This record gives sequence, C-alpha cells and structure tokens, in this order.
Amino acid sequence: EEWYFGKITRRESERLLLNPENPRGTFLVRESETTKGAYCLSVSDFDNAKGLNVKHYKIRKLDSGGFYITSRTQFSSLQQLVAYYSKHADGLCHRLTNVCPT
Repeated sequence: EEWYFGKITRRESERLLLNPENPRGTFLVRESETTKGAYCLSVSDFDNAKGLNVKHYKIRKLDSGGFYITSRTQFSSLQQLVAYYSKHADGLCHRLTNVCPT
C-alpha cells in the first residue's frame, strides 16, 4: 500500500523519485499512463556520467490475473512483485531499497 501511488503521472513520479536524498533503488508503483490496465514500477538509479535518473518498468497483466515485468518472472500480485525485487534485483537496474517518500 505504502509504495502504491495510484494515478500519479510518469513525470510526477520522476519529480518525486529524483529527490537528491533518495537512496539508489527508491521506488513506487503506479498505473501506467500509456497502457490501460497495466502498472509501472518506477525506480531511482544512478551512474557516474548521467547522474540520478529514473528507470520505468511496465508491469503488464496476465490472463490468470497475474502481473509481470518480464514474462519469465510472473507474480500473483503487485505485493509479491515488490517483495521479490526488494529481495534481489534479478535483472532490475537496482534492488528496490526504499519506498518513495511523501
């Protein structure tokens, strides 16, 4: 619930995620703006050339009702997806480390 930001836009999610004191891996889950029914996991990242940046991963819907970023790793809920990537990056730009503040 804490990390579910609902109908926040892609750019508003970037504004919040790009706060300079957010550790790398700060994230939120939102409804996708461009794919109705899908969600997005937006994560803060960083590299030493470009600096702070946000990576967006579309979370698409399954026919069983599940969710997935890559079809190779499907979940029965967004809570299960968030718990999984908080445990290990498994291909994400970085492990989910902190829920995006306020």
